[PDB]
Amino acid sequence: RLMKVFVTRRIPAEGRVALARAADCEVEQWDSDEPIPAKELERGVAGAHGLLCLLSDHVDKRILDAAGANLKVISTMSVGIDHLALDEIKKRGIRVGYTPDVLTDTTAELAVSLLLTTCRRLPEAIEEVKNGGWTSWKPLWLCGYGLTQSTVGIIGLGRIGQAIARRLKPFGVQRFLYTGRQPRPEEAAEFQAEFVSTPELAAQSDFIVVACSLTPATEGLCNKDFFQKMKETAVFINISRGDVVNQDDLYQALASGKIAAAGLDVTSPEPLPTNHPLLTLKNCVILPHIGSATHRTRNTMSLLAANNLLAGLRGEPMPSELKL
Amino acid sequence: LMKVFVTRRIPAEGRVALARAADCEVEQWDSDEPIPAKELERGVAGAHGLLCLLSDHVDKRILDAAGANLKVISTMSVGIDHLALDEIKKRGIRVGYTPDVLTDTTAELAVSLLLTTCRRLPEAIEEVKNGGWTSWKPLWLCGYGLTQSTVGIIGLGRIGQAIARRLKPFGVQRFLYTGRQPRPEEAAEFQAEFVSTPELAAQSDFIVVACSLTPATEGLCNKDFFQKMKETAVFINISRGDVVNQDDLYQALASGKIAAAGLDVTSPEPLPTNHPLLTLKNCVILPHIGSATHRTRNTMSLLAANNLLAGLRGEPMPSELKL
Ligand SMILES: NC(=O)C1=CN([C@@H]2O[C@H](COP(=O)(O)OP(=O)(O)OC[C@H]3O[C@@H](n4cnc5c(N)ncnc54)[C@H](OP(=O)(O)O)[C@@H]3O)[C@@H](O)[C@H]2O)C=CC1
Ligand SMILES: NC(=O)C1=CN([C@@H]2O[C@H](COP(=O)(O)OP(=O)(O)OC[C@H]3O[C@@H](n4cnc5c(N)ncnc54)[C@H](OP(=O)(O)O)[C@@H]3O)[C@@H](O)[C@H]2O)C=CC1
Repeated sequence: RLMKVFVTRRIPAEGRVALARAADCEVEQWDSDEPIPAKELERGVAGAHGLLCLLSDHVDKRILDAAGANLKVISTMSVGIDHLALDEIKKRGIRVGYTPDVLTDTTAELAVSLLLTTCRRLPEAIEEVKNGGWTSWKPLWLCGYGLTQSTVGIIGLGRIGQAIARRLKPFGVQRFLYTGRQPRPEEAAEFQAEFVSTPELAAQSDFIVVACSLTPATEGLCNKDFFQKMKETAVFINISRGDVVNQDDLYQALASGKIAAAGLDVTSPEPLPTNHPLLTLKNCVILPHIGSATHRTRNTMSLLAANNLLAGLRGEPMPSELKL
Repeated sequence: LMKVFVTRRIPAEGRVALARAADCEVEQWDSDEPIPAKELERGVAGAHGLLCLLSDHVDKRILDAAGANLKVISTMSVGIDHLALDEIKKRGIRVGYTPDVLTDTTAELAVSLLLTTCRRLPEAIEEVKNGGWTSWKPLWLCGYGLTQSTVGIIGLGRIGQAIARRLKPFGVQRFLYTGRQPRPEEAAEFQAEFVSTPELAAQSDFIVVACSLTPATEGLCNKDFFQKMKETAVFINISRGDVVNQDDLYQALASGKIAAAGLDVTSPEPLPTNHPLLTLKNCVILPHIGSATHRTRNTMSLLAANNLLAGLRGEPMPSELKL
């Protein structure tokens, strides 16, 4: 009576071993580092009891139907959940596992890394070395934007947004602002952060860091209108989802001098075509969605995803279940 | 009128200070490019005051060029290893430099570099532009975290302290440091342990060098340093080029003896574009941009000018170097 499990990719070893040991399961896997096409996904999920997927696998009505009534648990190796058809998943009584907390510190780290390479202009500095542009120490050359006495606006002061604030505080940040559905005064206290409106966040911040979820509410949030309320000297950082940022409005505002610079960990689509105008701008840094990328973290998420699925398979509590 | 030579275009505020001085005759190297030693010797002849950069070589020949008039040298920098201090002392010439005003900015850059290096941002940046990016991937571009790490700081001075303070909320579990002498009061903020240099290499997951360049720091970071470091560790230098044995570093990185290196300084500066370290994907090199924010740089310009003026008029200087 072996439950079928499908894994949509080669995952870190700790998660792969935990599945392999599950003697009540047979594990079928997409043996590749490359994304599984949708029709190969539809083929592999057929009659699966459990699905172990990733943030870039689109788990829509099409693949839930391809799977049929066997499917009881979908374990995603990510904290983001927007790639999942939650309404349809709910309707069918299927359990969801995801990976919060476990990747928080690492992602916060990556966000501050990105904010700092962008704000201190490291990539064009690097290139001035390689291309022969460097001729000496120069007093007014490659001057960037410093965090001392600065105001930091965070859109979405969740666990990752809190961990980012905590990492920027010792940099001499004067004032923390934040935006969202409701205040979090218990959370914000640590930073003496102020709850403000989006327009006030834009007008007042030297640094804007977006660390919210993708919802209907957050889709297209940072558009022309937003970059226009921003300071000309401000730096814009997005580590959330690509669809939060209008990329045409971003390019324009970067190209026209409406903001100083931006660093993106996330894009629309992913990958961004090497062709994209964003990639031609020297005041734009784009990273390939590496927020949670250290082995230890990815090992930890992989094991968490495994254990979510196995418990979900056995009718047990999950280490980290997403409810309803 | 006291004669002044300025070896470069300095940021406005400081240049303004010098243009508003009625007691002074100011000559500038009117350029963003460094002064030939030959032009510097001509430039400084007769000068009472020299306002100079960390990259000008103020040796015997330039002091002798300048002559007995020379009363103040004011450098737009904190480092002083480009001044022949022994000769300056004995000639009784006063020195100005720029401590403190650049401490926060430089620490900021050093953590910038450590993070760009250890989270592999360059490699990442180019996987994007060169079409290597194909999806999100669980085992790809994984770097080295600060959580539960050991950071060794070589030189827990002003900047080394501002560095550790910025590193602490990243979850560092342990700070070690070394130097000539412990600094117990300053060490305490980080609970840092003073250890030898071999022990600091052996234990540290991340190594930051924020020391001054002296005869005893010179070539400190060499083959045997790199040999005792963890094969997983990351090496950052923001001090001076000459603290590092560059060949040993190249050798170490190319053979996997350490994980990677971020450098804000090299030997010589600029590093030639075909140099061996520029062929390694695990080596990040920045063009000595530690103090590069406009606001820090103007404050430096203004300091360097006021230190000069004050010396020229026999007054106490905002920041004099004690010789
Ligand atoms: N770059 C990377 O590799 C990674 C990226 N991420 C992304 O970042 C997100 C971080 O989530 P995490 O902190 O773990 O969990 P959280 O749910 O706590 O973070 C989401 C935040 O978004 C806020 N938010 C929701 N709607 C809005 C809105 N309309 N305007 C402003 N803020 C809003 C929420 O606050 P409120 O409800 O009060 O509005 C909350 O603070 C993930 O959902 C994921 O998409 C996560 C991990 C790694
Ligand atoms: N990349 C850049 O733009 C910048 C580079 N610099 C460089 O950084 C240096 C530090 O400046 P700052 O902190 O303001 O000056 P400090 O005078 O405070 O010097 C810092 C440290 O050098 C240390 N030192 C001397 N010898 C050794 C050694 N044997 N081993 C370990 N440490 C040693 C001192 O420690 P101890 O006496 O106990 O040995 C002190 O901790 C400057 O001298 C300059 O060369 C500075 C600013 C910007």
